[PDB]
Amino acid sequence: GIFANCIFCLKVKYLPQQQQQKLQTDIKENGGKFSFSLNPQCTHIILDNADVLSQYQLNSIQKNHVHIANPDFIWKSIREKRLLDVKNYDPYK
Repeated sequence: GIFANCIFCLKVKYLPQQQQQKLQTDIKENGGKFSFSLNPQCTHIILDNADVLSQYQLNSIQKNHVHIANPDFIWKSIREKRLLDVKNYDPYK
């Protein structure tokens, strides 16, 4: 699937539960994995609008080359059946 070899840290606790679950199944059904914790194996971190990252988390992200993206990155990649340009979905741009 389009998310093969992607490991997403999910920080989307302010989304409705149905959307959180749909994010998870969209990721799993398309070859990806997710965790709720940020670690060096994460390739991506998905961040809803209301969630924030500490300086520690930002330092880890930079160190491990983690891509910061909003939920639209997942939604739109699924909709277009193609992994999109994650750089177009960076809230911390």
